[PDB]
Amino acid sequence: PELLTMWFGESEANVREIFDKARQAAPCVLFFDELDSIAKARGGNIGDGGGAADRVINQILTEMDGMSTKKNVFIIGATNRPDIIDPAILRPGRLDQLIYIPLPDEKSRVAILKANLRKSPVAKDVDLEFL
Amino acid sequence: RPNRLIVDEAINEDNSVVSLSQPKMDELQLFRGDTVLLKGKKRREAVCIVLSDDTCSDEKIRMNRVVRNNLRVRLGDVISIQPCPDVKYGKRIHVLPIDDTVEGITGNLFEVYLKPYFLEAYRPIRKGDIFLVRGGMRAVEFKVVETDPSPYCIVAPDTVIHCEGEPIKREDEEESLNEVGYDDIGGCRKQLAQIKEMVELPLRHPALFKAIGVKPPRGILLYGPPGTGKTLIARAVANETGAFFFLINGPEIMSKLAGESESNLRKAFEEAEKNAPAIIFIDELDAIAPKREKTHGEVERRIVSQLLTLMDGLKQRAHVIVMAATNRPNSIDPALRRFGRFDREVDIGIPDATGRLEILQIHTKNMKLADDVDLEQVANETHGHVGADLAALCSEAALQAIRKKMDLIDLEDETIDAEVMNSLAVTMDDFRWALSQSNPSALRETVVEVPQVTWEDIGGLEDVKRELQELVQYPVEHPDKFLKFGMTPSKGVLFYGPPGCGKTLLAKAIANECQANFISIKGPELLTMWFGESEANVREIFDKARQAAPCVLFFDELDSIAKARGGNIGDGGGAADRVINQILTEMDGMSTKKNVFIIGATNRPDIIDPAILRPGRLDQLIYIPLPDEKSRVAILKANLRKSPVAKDVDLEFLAKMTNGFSGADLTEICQRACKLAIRESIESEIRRERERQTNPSAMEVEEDDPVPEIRRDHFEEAMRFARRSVSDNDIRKYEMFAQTLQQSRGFGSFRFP
Ligand SMILES: Nc1ncnc2c1ncn2[C@@H]1O[C@H](COP(=O)(O)OP(=O)(O)OP(=O)(O)O)[C@@H](O)[C@H]1O
Ligand SMILES: Nc1ncnc2c1ncn2[C@@H]1O[C@H](COP(=O)(O)OP(=O)(O)O)[C@@H](O)[C@H]1O
Repeated sequence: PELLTMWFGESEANVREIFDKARQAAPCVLFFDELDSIAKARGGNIGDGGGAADRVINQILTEMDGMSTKKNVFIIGATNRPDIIDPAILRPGRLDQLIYIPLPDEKSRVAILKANLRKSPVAKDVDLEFL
Repeated sequence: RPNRLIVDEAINEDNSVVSLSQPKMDELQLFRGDTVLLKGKKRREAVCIVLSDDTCSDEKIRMNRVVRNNLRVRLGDVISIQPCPDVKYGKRIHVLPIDDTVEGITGNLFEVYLKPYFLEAYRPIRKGDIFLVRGGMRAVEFKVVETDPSPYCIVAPDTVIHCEGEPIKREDEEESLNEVGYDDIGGCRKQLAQIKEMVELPLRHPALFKAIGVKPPRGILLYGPPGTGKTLIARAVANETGAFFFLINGPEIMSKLAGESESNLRKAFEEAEKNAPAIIFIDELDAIAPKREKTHGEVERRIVSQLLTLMDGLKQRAHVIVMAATNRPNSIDPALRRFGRFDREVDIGIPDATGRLEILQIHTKNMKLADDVDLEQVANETHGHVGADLAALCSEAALQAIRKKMDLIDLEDETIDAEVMNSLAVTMDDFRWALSQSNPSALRETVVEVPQVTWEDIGGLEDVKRELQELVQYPVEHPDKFLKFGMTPSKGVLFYGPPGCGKTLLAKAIANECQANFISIKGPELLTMWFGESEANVREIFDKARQAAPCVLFFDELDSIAKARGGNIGDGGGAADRVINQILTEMDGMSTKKNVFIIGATNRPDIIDPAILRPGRLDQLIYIPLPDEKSRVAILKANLRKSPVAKDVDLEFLAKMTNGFSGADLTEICQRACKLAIRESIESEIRRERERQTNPSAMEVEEDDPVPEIRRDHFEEAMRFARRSVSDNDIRKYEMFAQTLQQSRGFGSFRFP
C-alpha cells in the first residue's frame, strides 16, 4: 500500500534514502510485501500509469546492481502471483531463489491452533487433529 | 477551621443568597433563611441571606459575582463566614448610581428599576455593599455609602430610600460586574473544563507549584473559525483567575516599521515577565507565522526567528503562560509545535442548537422579550451561525423592533425616556424579519455532532441491530472481558445491499445510541478530493476523528472509487488509487486504543476492490435485506407518525399491494399522498375565496379539510402509479454476491467434533 502511495510521485529519491537507511543498519534484513501489486498497476483494470512502475523497477534494479558484496543485508520479496511480475527481475545478481508455500496440513494446523490458543483459553473439549 | 468554604458560582439570580449545606448551617449557629456576615480581602463585611439549597458540597459555598466583588475575591477563593443572624431592619437608604452607569438615560431608577428589584426581596444591604439591578437593556450598580443602622440593614416595608441627588462618583475599588466571566460564555462546557484543569493550578498556587518543581505546560493553542469568542474566552479566564492579561495583535505589530516589531515584541515579553504571573495573548499569529514556502520575503523569517528565540528563553522558572489563537493548525510553521513550544492544542467547535440557545439566552438576557418567545425554534432555524452571528442577529432584531415605533414617540435628539425603552419588546415577527435578512457564516465547513436518529425510525433488522450493539457498545461497555481473553475488537464494519434501505440512518442511530460524534463522508466530496489536495484532507480528517474519540467515522458511496476507476472511464484511476492508498495507510496507522469506528457503505459489493478484504481492514460485511410485507407497515408508521393521519382504511392491505419496495419509494408514496391532500385543501380554499370575491364574508373557517388526514382516494392515486425502485435482476446480483461469499465460506454445513 505505501509502495503504491509512493508510486504516485516520488519514485527515485525515496528508494535511495530507504536503501541508504537499510545500509546504515547493517546487518539487517529487508522485506517486501506484495511486490506484484506494482505489476497490478501494470496489469489491471487501468494499465495506463506504467511509467511510474517503470521508474520503480528501474530504481530497484539499479540499487540491486549497486549492492556491494561486502554489505550483509538479505532482501526478501513476497508475491502472490509470480506470473504477472516482470521476469527481468528473475536473473542472477537479483532475486533467484523461489520457494513455494504449501497449505497447512493436519499437524501443521494442529501446531497453528495450539499457538493461537496460547493466548488465554483452552480447548480441552475437542480433537484438534480431527478438526 | 471547619467554617471557611471554597467559593463557587451561585446559580440563583438573587444577589444576596448563598447556598449552604445543613451541617455547616448548624455548626455556624445560623437560622433558616437568615443572614450571614462574610469577610474577605481587607476584612470587608457583606451580609447575605442564607439560601435553602444543599446542592453544592459542604466544603463549597455558592456565591455569585456580586458578592465576590463585595468580598474582593475571585473564583476558587475562600470566604470568612461568621455568625451574625441578628441583622437589623432598614431605617433609611442612601444609595446613588455610579456616574458611568446611567449615562444617556435621564430617568428615575427608584420606581422603574429599584421598586421591582426590592419588591419582596428583603436583600440585606450593608454600608459599603454593592448591589446591581438589571433592567430594560442595561445593568445599574449601587453602593450603600452610609445607612442606618451601621453597617447593615434589612430591606423591610418601613423603608426610606433617598434616590434623589447627583449620581455618586467612583469609589476607587472597581468591583465592576460589567466585565466578562465564566458565566458569560456558553456552548463550550468541555473546553472550559479542560482549560480550567490545565490552567488553574499554576495560577492558584504559583509558589507551591514551584516548590513542586515540575515543568508546567507553556504552549497552548485554540484553533477554530473566527468570531467564536477566543479572545473573549482568554479575557474572561484571565480576569476571573486574577492575572495581568496582555494582548498582542499581528497586523498592529508586524507593520509598525522595518524591524521595530522585534523591539515591540521583546518589550512586551520583558514587561510581562516583570509584573506578576500573567498570560500573554497573541491573535492571528498566522499573519506573522506563515508556511516556510509562503515566506516569500526575508524580514518575515527574521521576525519568526526572533519570536522563537524570545519565547524559548522561558527556562523552567516562568510564571507567565503564553496563549495564542489562530485558525486551523495548518498554515502555522511546524517547528512551533515542538516541546517547550506550543504543544497543547484545543479546538473550539461550532455549538449545536442547544449551544445556540444558551448563546441567545446570555445575549437576550437584558432585552425585554415579548410573549412570542421561540428561542428553541430560532436555534433550530439558525444552523451555520456563531456567537457573533447570534449577537448581531439579536441586536438588529432589537433595532427592527424599536424602529417600528419612531413616529409615535417624540424622537427629538436630546434624551430618551426609560419608560419608552422599557415598553418595547422583541416579537417573534421581529425575529422572522431579522432571519429573513441574514447571512450564515459556517456554510462550507464540515460539522461534527452527535446525531439524533433513534431506533424506532427504522423498522425491522433487530437482530442486526443487536449484532452492531455487540460490536460497538460492548467493547467499551466490557473491555474487561476483552482483556481477560486478550482479544482485540473488530476495527470496522462494512454494509452492502439495495439502496434506499437507510444504511446511513442505521449508522446515525447507532452513533446516537453510543453517544458519540458523527462524521459524514460524501462520494462527490471524495472525488473532489481526488484531484489536487488529496493526502492532506485525509490526514486532517483522520486526525480530527482520532482527537474527538469516541466518534463514528462514516463513509458513503465507497464504491464510487470503482465507479470512475473501473468501467469505461479508466482515467481518474490514478487519483482514485492515491486516495485509496492514503485511506489504507491512515486506517492501518490507527490504534485500537482510540475509540473510533470506520464504517463503509455501498450498494455495489461486487465492484468493490478486494484490497480491503483483508484482516485488520473492513472484514465484517453485512447484507441489508429489502423489507417487504412483515414489518413494512411499522416502517410506514415510522414515516407516518410524523403527521396525523386519523382515518385510514387499512395499512396491512397497503403493504399487500406493494412488494419489494424500499424505504425510499414508500416515503415517496407518503409524500405524494400528502401532496394530493395539500392540493385538495388549497383548491378548496381557493374555491372559498372564488366564492367570496363577489360575496360578503362567507365564514372562512376551518371547514377546508385542513386536518392531517389522508383519505383512501389519495392512497389509491398513489398506488395507481408507483414504480418499483429495485429491479429483480439487481436482487439476482445481490444473491450472486451472497453465494460468492458462501463459496468463500465453502463450508457452512454441520460436522460433529
Ligand atoms: N460563546 C459565546 N458566548 C458569548 N458571546 C460570544 C460567544 N461567541 C462569540 N460571542 C460574541 O461574539 C463576539 C466575538 O468577539 P471577538 O472578535 O473577540 O471573538 P473571537 O472569536 O475571539 O475573534 P477573533 O477571530 O478576532 O479572535 C463578541 O461580541 C462576543 O460576545
Ligand atoms: N423509517 C425508515 N426505515 C427504513 N429506511 C428508511 C426510513 N426512512 C427513510 N429510509 C431510507 O433511508 C434512505 C436514505 O439513506 P441513504 O444513505 O440514501 O440510503 P441508501 O444509500 O441505501 O439509499 C432513503 O432512501 C430511505 O429509503
